[PDB]
Amino acid sequence: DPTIIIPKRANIPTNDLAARILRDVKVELVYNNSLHYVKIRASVVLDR
Amino acid sequence: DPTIIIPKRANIPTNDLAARILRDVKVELVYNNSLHYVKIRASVVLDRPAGQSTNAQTPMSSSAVGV
Repeated sequence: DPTIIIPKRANIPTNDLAARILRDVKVELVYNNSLHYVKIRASVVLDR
Repeated sequence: DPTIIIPKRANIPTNDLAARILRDVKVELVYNNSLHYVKIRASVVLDRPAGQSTNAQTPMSSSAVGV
């Protein structure tokens, strides 16, 4: 599942507040991979 | 407090008794003054003022060295 995290006012350095900038927001994603190759393997064993 | 002073018969000149007039009654008062002008010194803080002094003693009202 995607996740999102935001910093609270108690962590923003006073330098940013003077410049009015919010940084360090983070997001997470996972990509859906396609298929490119397939390799079968088998063995015809006979009962005894 | 307002004061009122009245003289004494022994302190009145003989001339005034003939004229039948009293003098030298004195009164004092204090007036109360209204307000006409006012001044203000506002201030504005922009971001996170620095931490204040941690002193927790009663402020001494005078310097020890005066002699």
